Amino acid sequence: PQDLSEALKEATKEVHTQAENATRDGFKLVMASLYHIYVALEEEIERNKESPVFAPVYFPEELHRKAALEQDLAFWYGPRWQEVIPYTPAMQRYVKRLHEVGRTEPELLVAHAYTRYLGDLSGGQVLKKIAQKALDLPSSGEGLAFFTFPNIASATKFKQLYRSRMNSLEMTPAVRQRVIEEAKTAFLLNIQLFEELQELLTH
Repeated sequence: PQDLSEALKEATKEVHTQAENATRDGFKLVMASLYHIYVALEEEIERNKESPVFAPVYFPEELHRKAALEQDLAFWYGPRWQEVIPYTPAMQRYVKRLHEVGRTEPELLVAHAYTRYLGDLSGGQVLKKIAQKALDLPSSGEGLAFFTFPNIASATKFKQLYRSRMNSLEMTPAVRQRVIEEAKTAFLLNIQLFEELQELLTH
């Protein structure tokens, strides 16, 4: 395909089927996981927000997710969530890779921003309404903030604008190859993450 956007989609297809291997305690694990991941991702994004290899996909208001995961994590783990939430080896690895890329090879940062943001944006509605029912919650209205990007009205419109920005990114054939491989790496990290949360909730 032409677009780096189209190339990413294709690559993340033959890899978007794996791991169909996997309750409350589980949702709380995926929420805590996502928090540690977004803290590192968003930290690295800020550090590289003005560089030409990332500036085009810098959308701070539309996509930041740390604050929402914070509201949610306060509801799931309580007022002292920051002390109690877990931080496992698989979470640690995703976080380190995130830091390595942001520090050493920022041109690949777009790979992780895409996997995370566009993945969570279009998959949310599904991953939400679904697991939530099997969750049964009160009438309070907290805990699911992560699934709503308030500053985005049209998911469809935003994705189009986001993909076009990725396509505006000036890169070479070689760099394009690492961006795609890096996208594949992010899927592995996510896959292994769920794998570890499984060998955890079943022991």
